[PDB]
Amino acid sequence: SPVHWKSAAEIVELVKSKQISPREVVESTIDLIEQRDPGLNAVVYKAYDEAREKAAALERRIMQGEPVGMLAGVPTLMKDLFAAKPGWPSTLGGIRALKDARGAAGVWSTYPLKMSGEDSLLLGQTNSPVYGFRGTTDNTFFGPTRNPFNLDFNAGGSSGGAAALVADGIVPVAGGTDGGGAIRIPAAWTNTYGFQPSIGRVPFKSRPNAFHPGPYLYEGPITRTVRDAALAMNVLHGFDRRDPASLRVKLDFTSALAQGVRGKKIGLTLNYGVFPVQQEIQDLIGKAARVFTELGAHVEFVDLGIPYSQKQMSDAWCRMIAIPTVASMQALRKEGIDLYGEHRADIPDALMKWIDAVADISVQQISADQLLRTTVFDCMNGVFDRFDLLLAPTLACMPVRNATDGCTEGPSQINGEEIDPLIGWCMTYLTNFSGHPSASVPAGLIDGLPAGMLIIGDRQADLDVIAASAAFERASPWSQYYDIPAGRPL
Ligand SMILES: CC(=O)Nc1ccc(O)cc1
Repeated sequence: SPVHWKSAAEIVELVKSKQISPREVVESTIDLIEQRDPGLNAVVYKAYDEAREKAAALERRIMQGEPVGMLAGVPTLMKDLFAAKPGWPSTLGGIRALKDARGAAGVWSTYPLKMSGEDSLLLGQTNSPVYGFRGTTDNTFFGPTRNPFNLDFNAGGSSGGAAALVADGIVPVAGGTDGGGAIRIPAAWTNTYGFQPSIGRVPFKSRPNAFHPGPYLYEGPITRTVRDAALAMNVLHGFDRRDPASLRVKLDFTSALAQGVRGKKIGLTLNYGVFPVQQEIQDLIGKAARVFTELGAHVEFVDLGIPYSQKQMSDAWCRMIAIPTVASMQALRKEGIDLYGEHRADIPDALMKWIDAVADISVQQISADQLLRTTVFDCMNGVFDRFDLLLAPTLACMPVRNATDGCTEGPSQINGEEIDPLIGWCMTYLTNFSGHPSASVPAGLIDGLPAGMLIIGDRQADLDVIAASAAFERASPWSQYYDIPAGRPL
């Protein structure tokens, strides 16, 4: 294959130097998807002819010396969760009742708009759980997205299809969305790099309600290299007056790749003082943290002092996400797609529990959750009063086995403590409360399966996160572990 395992940086140079046509990039990527995706079950929509059309036009511009974009010829896919691209489907993570829906003219999600704007080629959409409402990827319409490191296990979620394609070498970058960790969760379970930007760094369009009570929502890349993530972030970030959090700031993310971390003060936590975390993960992260000490950074353990239990916090997150989920379900029912009645089977019971719970949620309850959120925000800020960076495990547990009922979920206990199987073990959701940028960096393998370390920066310190990530990547590479999916039976 001319493109299998090639980086985005490599493909851009192959295309711009005219070593390979955009046409061949598309046909070769299609070959890989048809050959390798049957096992992964990561792709839920194929836009092959559209990509072929775009490649023909890109090829003409290249041969004629007309202007081309920063990501010219890079193949990618977007996530099927609140997906908006004209003419494309949007099933909200495998809701069968929505299978015939198609995007209206002029309405775009950020990832497909901006990536295609710089001449990346969109080949289709990737699998997500229903309404993104769990840290695994499975649903009863498309099924589970499986882990390239072991297909008996789940890829993670909700951006599981995105991470699976990237970890299997099929595309160098894929788009994720993140409301409780969905860029970072599947990255951790698949040995890939998931970058969740500062709130307001990448435009997020929430309509009809831009002022909803949900957590911070992000769009961001999943890649195999930090450089590819920096390139994608150069495209994705930027001012958009229609996002009420948007930052009117221009950055060069590639400028941070060679910065290093010498002299940086780094805080370390193994469980944020409140989560049950599998011991093997704690040990791996303790080792990973010491990589920064060899690089000239000063690392020490920190206590965030979070006064809430992890169950209180996951319950609050579920209610926060459920309110806009309910708004969507009510809107759909008004347009003739009734997920409460006729198509109730399309909604997982675990989700409907929260849908029912917030149907007439009181202002007192809304307020209590906002107070919790504020407390977590301030606990995070307390760290960045004194430290440059915070390190933690991305997740409290290793990948789970796929179920056969379309409802793969996480564990309901870790170390004998009860934990919410949908999101409780996804410690990532703290930054959806707080707004800080963070990235999941591959920390190694435990019994042949990947585990991630989360690097968190100060508010708007995206470049610090990139700098630390690239430094770690150099000193503690993870690319060798791709030998496992590269050699898997097809
Ligand atoms: C795990 C997670 O982030 N889920 C999720 C992602 C996007 C969204 O809009 C709602 C929920």
